Amino acid sequence: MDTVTGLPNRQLFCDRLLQALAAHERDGNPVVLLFLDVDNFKSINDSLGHLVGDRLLRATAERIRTAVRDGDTVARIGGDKFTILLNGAKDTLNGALVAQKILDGLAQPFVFGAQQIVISVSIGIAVSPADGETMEQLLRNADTAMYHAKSRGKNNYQFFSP
Repeated sequence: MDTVTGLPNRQLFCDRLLQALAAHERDGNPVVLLFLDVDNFKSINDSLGHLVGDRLLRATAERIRTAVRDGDTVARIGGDKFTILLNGAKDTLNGALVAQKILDGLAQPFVFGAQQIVISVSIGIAVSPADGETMEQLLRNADTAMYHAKSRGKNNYQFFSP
């Protein structure tokens, strides 16, 4: 597992995603991938030090889990990004309602001692199969949507556009 966050390894996430894509390919309960970026993490980690930085990453990972559904998988990547697998997103409007719940949870302050921390977040979303069939295509597409979102603002989300 990821020592910093306690989240599943990249390998386990990978295994989880492959299985979900095999199990859910119906338009009514598709696999949806969210790629989350803690936009201002570097400045925080630099200013406050890695001790606080790691604590923040772990608190962010847990809040993300509280906002997804039991059965979904969350894993860290690239230091300050998180790949979120929605294992059958029926009734979530292709993950949009999950992305909104995450943003609501992450908009709350992270208090470390007397230091209030507010992170800025950007989420890219990719829906199978329209946004990719393979896990690599889905992830890369959610990643692209993420950076697009980040370029246009903060505390936002957007779906990949073919």
